[PDB]
Amino acid sequence: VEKVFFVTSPIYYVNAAPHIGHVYSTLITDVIGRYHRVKGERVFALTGTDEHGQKVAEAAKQKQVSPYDFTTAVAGEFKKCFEQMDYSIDYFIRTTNEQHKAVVKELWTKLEQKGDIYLGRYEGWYSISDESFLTPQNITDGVDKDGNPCKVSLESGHVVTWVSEENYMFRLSAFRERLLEWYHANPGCIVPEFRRREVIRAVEKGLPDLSVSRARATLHNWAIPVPGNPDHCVYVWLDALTNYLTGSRLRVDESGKEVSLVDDFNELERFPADVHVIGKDILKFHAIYWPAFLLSAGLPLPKKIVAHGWWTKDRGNVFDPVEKAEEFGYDALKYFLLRESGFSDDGDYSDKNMIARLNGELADTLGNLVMRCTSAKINVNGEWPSPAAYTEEDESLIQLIKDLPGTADHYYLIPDIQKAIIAVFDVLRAINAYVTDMAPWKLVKTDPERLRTVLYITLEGVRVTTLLLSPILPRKSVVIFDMLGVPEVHRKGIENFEFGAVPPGTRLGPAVEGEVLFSKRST
Ligand code: MET
Repeated sequence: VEKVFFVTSPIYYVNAAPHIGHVYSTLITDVIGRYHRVKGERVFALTGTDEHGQKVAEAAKQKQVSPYDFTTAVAGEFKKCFEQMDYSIDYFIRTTNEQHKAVVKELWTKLEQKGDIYLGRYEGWYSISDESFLTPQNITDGVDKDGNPCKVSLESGHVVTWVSEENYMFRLSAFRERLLEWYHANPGCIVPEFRRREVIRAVEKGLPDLSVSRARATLHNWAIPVPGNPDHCVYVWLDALTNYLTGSRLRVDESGKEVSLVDDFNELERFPADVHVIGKDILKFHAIYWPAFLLSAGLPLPKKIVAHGWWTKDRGNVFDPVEKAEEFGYDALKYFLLRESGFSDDGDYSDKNMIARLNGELADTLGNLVMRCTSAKINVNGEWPSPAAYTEEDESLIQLIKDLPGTADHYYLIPDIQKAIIAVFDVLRAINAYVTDMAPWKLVKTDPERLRTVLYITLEGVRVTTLLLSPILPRKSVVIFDMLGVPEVHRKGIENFEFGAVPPGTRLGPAVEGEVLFSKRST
């Protein structure tokens, strides 16, 4: 089934200015999207802001300004930030968008018509900061912004409060068995595996029905009214998850503004998401609530949910993304964030370690290799030479390069971006050691014919690795390709994953008096 490859980030609460967590989540979305574009697939990548709810309304209240003005302002900051981060996102959705609201109401009506919504009560704990319902097992003792004793969430340590309200309830309990059938029949649907196991365990234990409306006073009337009942507002999370369906149905102009909402998602061939990128803190909403709603409404389920080790949202200790990018570089910062962390919080995020990787991997491994195989001193004719016969050592390197695209492909599709970067750099380390071994600088004098072969393999190794790194180093890959003089046509497509796609005789790009890809940093 050829559809548009649909990849999403979460939509972020606009209670506060954007920070590194949002940038990280959206980066992963952007990288996956970029990889599928380089394979020559159709891609629609989605991000945005989650604008309704008690959390957000109370934050605007505390800034003494109207929700409308506050949300618009903060949304603007998210956009400026993401533009400044040089992503390639196809659309930025806001839950205040009038077309999104219509989609929420269509979905709600579908659920109601299906018989899965009834009027009941929620009497239990709620976390406003998480907009999450909690059972007594999931709270404990703590302190508020005062220092008075209170109950806090085990999930997140945020203050909880007791809620007793007549609410519309979704019959989530009825979806236990179907969700279980789904997890088992599609064992790649939640990544990484240990989070998939968490979800199954939780659903095995049983599911209560879920409150999908709240009394309007509680939400400071900042939410979507329930269809046919204006005394209730729709649960911010049902509203928010629906952004994925909304975005799948929006025709967007070349300026990035929405211009039209189609009736049927199949018209745009995006829905369901191929990959929802999320943080570990919002797994239940995406892997339990969302599929249950979709099953109720009769919509198709997502293919993969990937939950990274950071928190979607959190917190004298700062790490500004634009500030580190101006200091160290945008591509380098991105590389670091994707290289340092797997599916875990931990990871040395110090300046010390950022410099170690910049200098070690980007400068000494990658950049060193690019300069050497393009240098006037070694590549005396500034072209791709024609290879002479290959030794066994030559072929061992060629084999590594030939296998690399298959290996990196699989990693990108898990998706495990860290493992893909590590694969590419294993191959770059090999290319270096080959070059050390062959000493092509010595060959210019001694064996020009042997140099052709060595030089050709090196150039092609650098081209292939660079192509596979182009989703991670989008600007630098262009600079590298320009230096190698790679024609535009050979800068994407699975055709160009093959060894030898650029023919001998291709001319290198011009140089510049002083010119470094990644310049090293002091300590
Ligand atoms: C449908 S994704 C919603 C994510 C939520 N606004 C958060 O910041 O965690």
